[PDB]
Amino acid sequence: NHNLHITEKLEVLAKAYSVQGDKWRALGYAKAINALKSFHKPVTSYQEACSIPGIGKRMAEKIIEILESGHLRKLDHISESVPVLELFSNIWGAGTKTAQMWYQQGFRSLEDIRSQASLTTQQAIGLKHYSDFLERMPREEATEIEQTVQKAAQAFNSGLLCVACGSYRRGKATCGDVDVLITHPDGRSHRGIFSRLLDSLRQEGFLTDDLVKGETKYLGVCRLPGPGRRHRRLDIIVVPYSEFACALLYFTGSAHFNRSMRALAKTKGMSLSEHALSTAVVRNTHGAKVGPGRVLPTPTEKDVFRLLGLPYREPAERDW
DNA sequence: CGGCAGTACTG
DNA sequence: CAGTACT
DNA sequence: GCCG
Ligand SMILES: [Mg+2]
Ligand code: NA
Ligand code: NA
Ligand code: NA
Ligand code: NA
Repeated sequence: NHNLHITEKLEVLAKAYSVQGDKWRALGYAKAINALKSFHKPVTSYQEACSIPGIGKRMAEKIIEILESGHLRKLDHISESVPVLELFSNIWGAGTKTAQMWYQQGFRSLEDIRSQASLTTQQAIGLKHYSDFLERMPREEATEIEQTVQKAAQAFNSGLLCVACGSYRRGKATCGDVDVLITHPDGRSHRGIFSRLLDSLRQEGFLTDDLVKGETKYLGVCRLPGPGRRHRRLDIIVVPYSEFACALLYFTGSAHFNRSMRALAKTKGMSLSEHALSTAVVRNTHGAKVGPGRVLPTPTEKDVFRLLGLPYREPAERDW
């Protein structure tokens, strides 16, 4: 990154807007920051600033203040609440609205939350694992977790296919969590497996707590056996084989990659989700779907790219 | 002016 | 529903 | 915040 001296300070403002609930402005900042992180050359002129897609006048104005002054004055006026709101919204299950409410109620520390806050079931689990859930794990450990799930799944039905997606499949050296996709080529045998699979994973103590237990998605907490192990977040999704490619594409991400691909699909009169790529999507002036299109056949990830007019990108080059 | 991705889950 | 979360 |  040729512009750390710029993006480092912009990340601070971005985070501030984010934890305070100003999501669209934070989005703008996030996008400008990626753009600036990707520019070969350091940004040396306002005129060059506006050159970058994702940098407007307001953003160029700021980047010149830093290159001239070495600082950004707006940093000095960020509300004193922001570190506390960040502290609180790093509890899994608590977002900006809950953090703001706890702040308004006078809470300032996790000890305050522990002793005085009303916590949802999910938030109590998040609090219990506060430090662990902020740690990334070695990808070698994500491998062990994926293998644990696969062996438990295969025990019931040999034919079940299990794949660790997310940052793991994008090849990263560390992973925030483990994202396992499960399906079955027969197109039928995936149904109703969660009961048995999850019960199997609790049997000898691997699954330690459940956060979400839906018909298609599980989000929870696991810990491998032995000493020196931390609790890790584990997501599992079970999908029909006909949706495998789009589920794989969604679950591999990155998030910003997914949002860019879906935005592209919308421009082309199409819609892309975890379930399918659809064409002839009828929308309103609000950008929202009011009429459903036709599902297009997408046997492989490459097919999704092709139908969108894009060259195929391996998971490693989706790390946006 | 107004979208900024599209979806699942919780209570 | 609003909130939070997933990529 | 940015952009069509
Ligand atoms: Mg992940
Ligand atoms: Na620009
Ligand atoms: Na949170
Ligand atoms: Na009190
Ligand atoms: Na995940």
